[PDB]
Amino acid sequence: TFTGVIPPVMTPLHADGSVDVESLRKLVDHLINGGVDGLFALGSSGEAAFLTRAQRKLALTTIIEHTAGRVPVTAGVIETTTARVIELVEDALEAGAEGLVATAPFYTRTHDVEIEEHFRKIHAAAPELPLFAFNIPVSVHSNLNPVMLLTLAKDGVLAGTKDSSGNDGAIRSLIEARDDAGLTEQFKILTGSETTVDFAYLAGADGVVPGLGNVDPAAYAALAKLCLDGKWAEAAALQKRINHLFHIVFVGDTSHMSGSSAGLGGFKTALAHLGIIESNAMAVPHQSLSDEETARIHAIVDEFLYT
Amino acid sequence: TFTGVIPPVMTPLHADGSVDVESLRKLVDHLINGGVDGLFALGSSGEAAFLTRAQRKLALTTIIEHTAGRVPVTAGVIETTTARVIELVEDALEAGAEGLVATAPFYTRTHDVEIEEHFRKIHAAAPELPLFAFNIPVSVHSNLNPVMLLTLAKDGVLAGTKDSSGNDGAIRSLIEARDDAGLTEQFKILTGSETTVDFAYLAGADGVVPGLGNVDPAAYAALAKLCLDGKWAEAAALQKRINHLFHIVFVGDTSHMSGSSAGLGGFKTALAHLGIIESNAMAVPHQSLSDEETARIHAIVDEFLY
Amino acid sequence: TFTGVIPPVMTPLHADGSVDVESLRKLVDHLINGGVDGLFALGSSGEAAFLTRAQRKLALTTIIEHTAGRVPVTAGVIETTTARVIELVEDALEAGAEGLVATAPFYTRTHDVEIEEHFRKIHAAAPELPLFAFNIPVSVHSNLNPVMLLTLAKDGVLAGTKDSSGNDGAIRSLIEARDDAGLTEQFKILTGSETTVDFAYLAGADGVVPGLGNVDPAAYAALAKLCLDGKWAEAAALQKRINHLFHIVFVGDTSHMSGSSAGLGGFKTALAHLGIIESNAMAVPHQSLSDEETARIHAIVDEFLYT
Amino acid sequence: TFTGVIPPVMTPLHADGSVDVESLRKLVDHLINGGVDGLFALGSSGEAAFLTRAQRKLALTTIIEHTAGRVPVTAGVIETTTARVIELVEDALEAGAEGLVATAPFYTRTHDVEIEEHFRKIHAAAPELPLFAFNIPVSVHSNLNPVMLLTLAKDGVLAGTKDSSGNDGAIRSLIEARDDAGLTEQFKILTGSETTVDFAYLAGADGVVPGLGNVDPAAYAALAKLCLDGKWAEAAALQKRINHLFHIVFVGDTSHMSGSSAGLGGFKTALAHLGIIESNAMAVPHQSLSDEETARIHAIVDEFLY
Repeated sequence: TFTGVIPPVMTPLHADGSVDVESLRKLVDHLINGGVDGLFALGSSGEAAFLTRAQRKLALTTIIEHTAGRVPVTAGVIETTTARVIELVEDALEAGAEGLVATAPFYTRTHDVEIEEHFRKIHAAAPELPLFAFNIPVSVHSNLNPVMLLTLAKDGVLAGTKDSSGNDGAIRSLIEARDDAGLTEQFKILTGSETTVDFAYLAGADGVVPGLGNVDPAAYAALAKLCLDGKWAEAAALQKRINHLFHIVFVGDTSHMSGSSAGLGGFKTALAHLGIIESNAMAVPHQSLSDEETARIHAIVDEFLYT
Repeated sequence: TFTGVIPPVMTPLHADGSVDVESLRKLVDHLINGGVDGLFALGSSGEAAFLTRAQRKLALTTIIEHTAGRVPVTAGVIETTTARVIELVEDALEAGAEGLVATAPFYTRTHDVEIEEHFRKIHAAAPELPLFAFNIPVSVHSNLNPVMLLTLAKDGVLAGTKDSSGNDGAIRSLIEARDDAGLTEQFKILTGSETTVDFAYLAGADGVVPGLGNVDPAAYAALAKLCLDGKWAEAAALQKRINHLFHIVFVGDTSHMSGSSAGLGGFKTALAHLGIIESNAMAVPHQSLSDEETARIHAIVDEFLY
Repeated sequence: TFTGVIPPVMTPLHADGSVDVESLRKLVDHLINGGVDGLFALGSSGEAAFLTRAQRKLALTTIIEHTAGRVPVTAGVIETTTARVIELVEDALEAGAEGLVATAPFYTRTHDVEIEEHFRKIHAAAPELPLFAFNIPVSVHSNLNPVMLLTLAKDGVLAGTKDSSGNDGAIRSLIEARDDAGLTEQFKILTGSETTVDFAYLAGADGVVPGLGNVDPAAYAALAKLCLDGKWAEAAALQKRINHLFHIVFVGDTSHMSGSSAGLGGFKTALAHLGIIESNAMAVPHQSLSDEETARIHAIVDEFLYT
Repeated sequence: TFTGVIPPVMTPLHADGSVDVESLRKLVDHLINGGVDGLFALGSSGEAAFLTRAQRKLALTTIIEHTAGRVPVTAGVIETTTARVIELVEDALEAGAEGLVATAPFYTRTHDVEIEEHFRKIHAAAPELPLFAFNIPVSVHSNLNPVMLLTLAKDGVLAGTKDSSGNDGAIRSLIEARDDAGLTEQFKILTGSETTVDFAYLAGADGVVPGLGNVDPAAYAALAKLCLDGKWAEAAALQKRINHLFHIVFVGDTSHMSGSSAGLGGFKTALAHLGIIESNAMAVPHQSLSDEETARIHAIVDEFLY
C-alpha cells in the first residue's frame, strides 16, 4: 500500500496556534495534484510533537476526509511509550487511517527487547493496518536494530520502515539484508531523506517521505519517475535542483532558533508564498522568521521550484 | 516551599497495568511517615512517561487527597512541547497541586531561546505555583543552561530546579553562581542524585529528590538531618549504606532489559517485599524481573535498609 | 594529482609486530596491477595509529620505492597536534611523498579556529605538496566544517578532502557548495566509503579511498570506470557485489574485540588467503580472529571477489 | 606511593614554542614549596599532546632532576596505542621516573578486552613502577570499565587510577567497590577534579591531581589537610574559594578558541602574573588570550589566591 512519494503532511496553523483546517485542505490538494502516491499524517514535519491529542485527531480527520480516497493515508502515532501510543492507534482507527507509523519508546531509557515488545503490542491493537517503524535517532535517541526489524517483518508485525537516520550506507545495508532474507515484498523501505532520494532508489528503496515534498510535490514525483525509468543522470540533476530549493531551511538564524524553527518555518514560509496556506505560523515555542529571512526564502522558492 | 527530602513518588500498578490506588495511598503513608518534606508526583520514577494522561490524573489526585495537607505536593507536567505541557498544568490545577515540575521540550530539536520561552509560557499558565525546571539530559537530550535558569529565577518564572544530570561539579557551580547573584532564596536547587546527597548538601543545595527514597524514606530524612547538623562524617557513612541498598537497581540483567526495567523494577520489588505495595508490576514495555533477581533484591533490602 | 581509486594501503606485519616489508611490496603490486590510480600510505587502514614513527617511515619508504613512480603516493601525517604532525611532514618529505593527508587535532579539545590554524601551518611546512584534510569523526571526534574547508581551498592551503564521516548527504552538500563556489578543480573530494562509492560518483565526487580496495582493487577500479561511463545501473550492481565481499568485516565477534580487530583483521585474513601477504598478524592490542572466523572470511572472499 | 596532592605539572614555553626549562624548574619549586605530595609530569595540563617526544623527554628530565628526590614523580606515557606507549615507557625509565600514567588506546576504535591487554603490556614493560590508569573520556572517548580496573588491580597490573571523568557518583561507586573487594591498599583512586576534591576525600579517595594546583598548590595542600583532619565544613569553604580562583579558565572567549586555550591559557597567565614562569605562551595551535582577558585573569588571581 505504502510505497512511492509519501510526504509527511504539515499542519498549517493560525496565529492563535489552532489548526488551520481550510489551509490543511488546500495543502492536501496541492500534494495530491502534485502527483504523490500517499500521505503520512502526524509525522515530525506535521508538528505532531507540538499538537495536542485533540488537534492531532482534527488534522488527521481533516486529511482523510479531504483526500476522499484519492491516495492512501497513514497516521503517525508518536508518543513516549506503548500505552500512550495505543490510545493514538484508537484515534487513528476511528478516523479511518489506512496505516500506522510508530517510533521506539522515548524519554524513557529503552532496549531492543522492549522496542520489540512495543511494536508487537502496537500491531496487536490494529492488526489489519500496515505498521511502519519510523527510525529517527535525532528525536528518539535510539537506532532501530535492523535484525529486529527483519524478524518483525517475517512475523507480520511490521510492514516497513521510514528511515530518517540520514545514514544512506545503513539504509542500503538494510535493503540488501531484506532482499537476502527474501523479505522484499513483505517489508517496504522508505527513506526520509530529502537530498539523497536518487541514491535510495538506486539501491532499491520503495519510496520516500520528504518534508520538502510539501513545498514541491511534483519535483519528488518527477524524481521518482526518472529513477523508476532508470534515468539516473537525469534523476541526479533533478535531485541537485531539489537540493538547492532545500536551502530554504538554512536561511533562519539558528543562533537564536532551533533547526525545527528554521526548517519547518522555511517550509511554511514557502507554502504561504505559493498561496497554499494562509500563514507561516508555527506552534509554541518555535521562533518566528524575520522579514529579511522570509524575503530570502521567497527568492529561493522562486528560483528553484520545479513547477 | 519545596526544600528538603522530596521523593518522586512511584506508581504502583496491578498486574493488568491499571493504577493501584490502594497501594499508592500506602506508599504515600510510608513516605510521609518516614519523615519526608514533600512529594513529587508524576516524575520519571512515577512512570509518568508510561502512564496515560487519564492514569496520571488518577495517580495525582490519589496522592494529593491521601496526603491531606500533611506535606506539600508538586506535580510533574512532563510532555514533549509547550501546548501539551499546559494541558497537564490545567490538570494539576484541577487536582490541587502546590507546585509544577517541567523539563525542556523533547522529541523536537530545541534551542536555549525556545527552552526559555517554554518555561515562560508554562509559568504564565499557573503563575501562583512554584515552577521547578527538571534537568534530565538522559531523557530529554538537552542540558539546561545555568545562565538561563538564573535569568528566569530573577524574573520570577522559576522557583528552582531538580537536577538529575549526575554532574555534581555542574550542580555545585550552579549553586555558587546563584549565591553570587543574590538569588539564594529565590531559586531552590534540589539534587536528583541518590548516591551523592551528602555532597549536594555540603555544597549548600536545598534538598533532594531521590527515587530510592520511595524504598527508604527514613534513611534520606536521617541523612538530610545529619547534614543540616554538620555531622558530615556520619552523613557520608549513612550515604555509603544507602548506596549499598541502591544495588537493588543493578540486579536486573540489562542484557535483555532497559535500565528503567532494572532500576524502577528493583525499587518496586523492594516495596512489595516490604509490604508497602501489592505487586512489583511495571508498565508496558518494561521487562519482568526473574524470581532469582527478586530474591537477590530481597537480600539486599534485608541487609541494607535503614 | 589525487583523484580516482586511491586505497589506504595496509601494513602487513610479522608475528613479532614488525613491518613485513616483502609482503608490503607484494601488496603494492597487487594494488597497482589491480588498476588503482594512486596509493594513500599511513592511513587508518594502514594501522598508522599502531605503528611507531620509525615503522611509519619504513612502510612509507617501502611503498614509495616499490611503486617506482607507477602511481602517485600520498602520506598520512596523523598525530594529535601541529608540532607532532610537522615532524611527520619532515619524514614524508624525506621519503619523497607526493601528497599529505592530515586530520584535525585530537586527544585535545579543539575548535574550528584552531583546526584552521593547524592546516595552515602544516601546508606552510610543505607548500609544494597537495594537502588533503581527512574528515574522520569516529577517530578524532570533531567534524571538519565545510565552510572552513572551502575557505582553505580558495586560499590554496587544502587541495582536497578524504571524507570518512559515512554521511553521504553531508558529502553531497559539500560537493554542491564547492561547485557553487567555483572551486571544482581546486578542491578534490574523495569518499572514504566502501559501500556507497556509486553514490559519491553520481554526485560528482573525484574518487574513493576504500580500505576494502586492498582486498579487491580491480572491483573498485571497475566500479569507478562504470560510473565515469554513466553506466549507473551496472555500477550499482557491482557495488552490491562489493558490499557482500565487505561482509568479511562482520565475521569477527565484537563481543570480545574492537571493530578495528574485526574489520582490518578481516581484510588481512582475506589478503593472506589470496597469497598477497604472509600473515594476518595485527598490531597490539588487536585481538586475533579464530580459525572458525578465518574460515568464514575465506568463504566470503571465494564467493564475492571480483577478479 | 602516589597519594595526596599530585599536580599535573604544566610545561612553560618560550614565545618560540620551545620548553622553557628555567621556568619549569621554578614551577617545580613553586609546587614542592607549596606542600604537594608528588608531581605528575606529561599529563594533559602539561600539554603532553602538543609536545614532541623530544620535548616531552626534556620536560620530564627537567622536572625529575630539579625535584631531586623531594617528592616522587610519575610520568605520563600518553600515545594512541600500545607500541607507541611502550616507547615512552622506555623514555620514562631512562629519565628515572617513579611511576607511569597511561590512558586507553585512542584514535583507534577499542574494546574493553583490548584496553585490558594494553594495560597488561604496558605494565610488562616496566613492572617495577606503579602504573596508574588515567580515565579521561573527553580526550580518549572510552570510559574505563571499573570491573576491569579492579581485575587489573588484583592482578598487580594497576596501582591506581587518576579519574578525570567529572563523574563524582561513578568515582564514589568505584571506591566503594574497591573497598568491598578488599583492594583498598592495592589500588589508589585519585580524582582529577579541581572543584570537587572535598567530595572525593569525603568518599575516601586517596588524593587529587588538579591542574589548578599549578597556580595554587598551597590551597590544595591545605584542603587535603582539612579533609584528613575531618574539618569538612572548613574544607567545603576552602573548596568554594578555590572554585572562584578556578574562574580563570572561563575568561577566554571560547567563541574563537578551544577549552584548552582558555583553560590552560588561564593557568599559564596566572603563573606568569605570579612571576613563576616567564611567559603565558601556549603550544600551536592554541589561541592567544587578549590583554583584556589577561587583565581579568590577574584580577581573579589577586582576589582568590590562597
